Amino acid sequence: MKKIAVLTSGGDSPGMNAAVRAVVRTAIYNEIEVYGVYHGYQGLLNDDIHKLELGSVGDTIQRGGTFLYSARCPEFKEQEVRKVAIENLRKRGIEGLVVIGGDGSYRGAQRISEECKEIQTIGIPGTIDNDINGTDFTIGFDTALNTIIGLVDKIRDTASSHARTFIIEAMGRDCGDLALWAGLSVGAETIVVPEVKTDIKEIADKIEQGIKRGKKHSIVLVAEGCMTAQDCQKELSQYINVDNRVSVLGHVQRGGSPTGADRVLASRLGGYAVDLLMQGETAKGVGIKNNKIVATSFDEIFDKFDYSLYELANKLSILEHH
Amino acid sequence: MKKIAVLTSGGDSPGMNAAVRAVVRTAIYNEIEVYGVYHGYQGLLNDDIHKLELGSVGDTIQRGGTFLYSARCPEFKEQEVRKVAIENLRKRGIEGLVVIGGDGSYRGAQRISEECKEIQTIGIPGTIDNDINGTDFTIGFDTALNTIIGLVDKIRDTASSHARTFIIEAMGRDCGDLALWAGLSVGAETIVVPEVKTDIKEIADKIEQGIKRGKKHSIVLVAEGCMTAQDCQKELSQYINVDNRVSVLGHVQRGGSPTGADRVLASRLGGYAVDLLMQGETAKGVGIKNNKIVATSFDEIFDKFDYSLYELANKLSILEHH
Ligand SMILES: O=P(O)(O)OC[C@H]1O[C@](O)(CO)[C@@H](O)[C@@H]1O
Ligand SMILES: O=P(O)(O)OC[C@H]1O[C@](O)(CO)[C@@H](O)[C@@H]1O
Repeated sequence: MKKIAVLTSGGDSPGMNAAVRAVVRTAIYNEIEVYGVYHGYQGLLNDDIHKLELGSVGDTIQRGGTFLYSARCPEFKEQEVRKVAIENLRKRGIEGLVVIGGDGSYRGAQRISEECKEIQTIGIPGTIDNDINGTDFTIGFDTALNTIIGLVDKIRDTASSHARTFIIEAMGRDCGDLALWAGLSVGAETIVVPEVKTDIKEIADKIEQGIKRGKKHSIVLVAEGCMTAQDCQKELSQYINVDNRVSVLGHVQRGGSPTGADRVLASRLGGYAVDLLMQGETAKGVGIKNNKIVATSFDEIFDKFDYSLYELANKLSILEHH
Repeated sequence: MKKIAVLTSGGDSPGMNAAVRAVVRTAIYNEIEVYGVYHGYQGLLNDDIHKLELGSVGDTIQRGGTFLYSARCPEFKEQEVRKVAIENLRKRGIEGLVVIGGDGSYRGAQRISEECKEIQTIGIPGTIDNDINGTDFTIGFDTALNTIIGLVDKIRDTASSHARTFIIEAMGRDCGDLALWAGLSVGAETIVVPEVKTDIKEIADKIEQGIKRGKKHSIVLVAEGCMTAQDCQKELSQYINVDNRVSVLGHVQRGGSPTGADRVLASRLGGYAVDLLMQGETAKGVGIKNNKIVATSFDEIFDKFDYSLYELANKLSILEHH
């Protein structure tokens, strides 16, 4: 294991730079040469592959985004395209590849380990959405959670001034974790998530009852994987007329300096990926499960919602009580 | 279990209000009357005990500090003093007491459960220092971690401009967790913690070697439980002369709006404390252990440092490499 490469694929998340930094610094500590692959899997195809030195990752732990960049590569599904990637790695004597990203990213890394005997691959879970198996939390979730909390805490100021209900759309793709964690954190009176049956009438009834009880406005926090905020607004309006606004938080949730949890998790996972490569392992995604750093085969990963936490959030809502 | 009381004791931490809110809202959800005790155990003695309603905890989840206040009560060590406290609870028909704070707080709650058959007690771990058993993380740690990261990220700007080394003192009482997590997070080149043998000469040697290698300045992050920053500075100066400054971060680390991790953990623990009281349990501190919500007897609590994480942080330091 003398030479490794690292790339970031899929949507960027805060903490991906800390993960790259830990792969780089851990590899160099162990006298392994490290190559950066730029623009994700597109980099493998275009041969945008460059040796990194210790200084290449200075001034990065605190930075959001990915300094390696990410670009989509749907053509990686063709075995002939993959052969070109493999040869661009093998031309340089690369023996291990670390991929930081989501499921897609892991599928490419699974193909590479299957199609090149001489390359081991390891995946590190990077996404704001918390939707990757093999880990309880993904790199970027904590940061995005705190981004949403900050934004909604601001919205709450204006909601309170005007007794204005807000219907706020959070990211998460098909996962409700961001909406659940953030909604509990901001005291959202209603949280709409794809993992729970949607009953707009019920939500309207709760809101109307609140008003009867002198709760004049509320926050509805809506996971995009369920519906759009604008759809929620339209559906509610069938049942009740309240003074409301829609907010779509958008790509702000993807950015920013990573929190401590993300910088530490990213660092732990990046160093462990390098350790796994040295130990001769392949085709595994790393993670933290029950507060332990673990590795899971891509098979088992491919082949989480905390209903108890959702129950709690509802108990804490004054609308559940009214 | 018809009537419960709640108090905050020991140093305040961000998230204590979210914990009080969850105890209040969970109790009222279960048709239990809740009483706030103000100024910690002093409140029990002065009978500063007032019924809370649902609205008493509005506008609190996001707020730092404790709205119940905290005040020291070393006289609680006298059994005659404790009898007055118990009677102020029993006069009102209180059957359960939730204490949010540290070890001290838990010692009082242990005495109360021993000395009053009719009162069950449960402790919730609230401290920035992460130094309470029965939990992997305390309420406030995540917030304080992110406070330190923000402060040191700023210091790093000025350090970089001037090639100035900073020796920064973090809180934590006798626990190095804050310094470790924050130090890894900011790329501190040296972290000084009470759990590891202190070798100032060694640290000086690493710094001097860095300079030889063109690393002109660094950050030393020092847990107060080891030594003061000013002591570290003085001891280093025996061995090397560098252009340096000392920063003591201080009580800023205690304040601020809690992060999502703290608001969610506080909420989970507050609701679980109420559940334990309903279930007939006593003399237990709650926590999260291996990502599961648990309860531990005060005995077992009274009767954690991640050396692997420390090892990683050192591997990531360019000074460890130079
Ligand atoms: O960056 P894009 O292509 O707009 O995709 C948006 C999606 O990406 C994510 O931000 C990250 O996977 C999702 O939360 C969101 O559904
Ligand atoms: O608030 P005080 O009495 O100055 O005590 C400071 C101590 O309290 C804590 O802030 C919280 O326990 C410690 O980190 C610190 O050593």
